[PDB]
Amino acid sequence: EVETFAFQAEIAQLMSLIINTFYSNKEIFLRELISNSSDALDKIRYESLTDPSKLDSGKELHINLIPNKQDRTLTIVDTGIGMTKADLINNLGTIAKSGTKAFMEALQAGADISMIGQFGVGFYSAYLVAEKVTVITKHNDDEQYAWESSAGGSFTVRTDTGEPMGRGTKVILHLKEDQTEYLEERRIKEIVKKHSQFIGYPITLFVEK
Ligand SMILES: O=C(c1ccc(O)cc1)N1CCOCC1
Ligand SMILES: [Mg+2]
Repeated sequence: EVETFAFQAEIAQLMSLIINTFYSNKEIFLRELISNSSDALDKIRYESLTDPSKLDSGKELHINLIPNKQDRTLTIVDTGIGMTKADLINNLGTIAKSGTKAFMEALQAGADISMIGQFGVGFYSAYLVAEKVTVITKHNDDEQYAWESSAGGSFTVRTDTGEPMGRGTKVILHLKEDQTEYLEERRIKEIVKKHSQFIGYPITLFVEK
């Protein structure tokens, strides 16, 4: 049971702009994804302060970065609050329509693609490096879903029967052939140190055999 959905026109436009604009500073995608993860983790931590049972789906609050050169994927896993199916369909928890309007106006006026996170649509910077993005997520109030999109104006949602996550969000970046630098340990470490120094959760970079 796979459901296919059209992006809102303004979100298809943002994705196209991201894909088609010449812009060399692509490494900011990782900062934006880690930032989203940090915000998701903040959310569950806040809930947990008045209801400890909120962490029954897992107490550890962290971010893992998992490169796989065989599959040409980079995976960003967090144990944050996760997303319900509704929030996944509603632009992965963002106010993407108004965010994209503001970002576009900022760009027309001299901002650049690196400032995307100030407009609350940083998720979509994944498409600077990924030909396809898969998002697996689990929220305490819903089941585990997989969202997926190779852009082109549509995404799919299905119940995920894969490995259960407990709680949180996993973003799997199926990288463009020319973007495999972001599987290399030294490159990922450099990006993290440069851009994510003040993220208040452990970020563990996995190594490959
Ligand atoms: O799970 C996520 C999430 C995590 C990481 C991403 O890259 C995108 C969404 N979110 C739900 C809580 O509100 C923030 C978004
Ligand atoms: Mg913020």
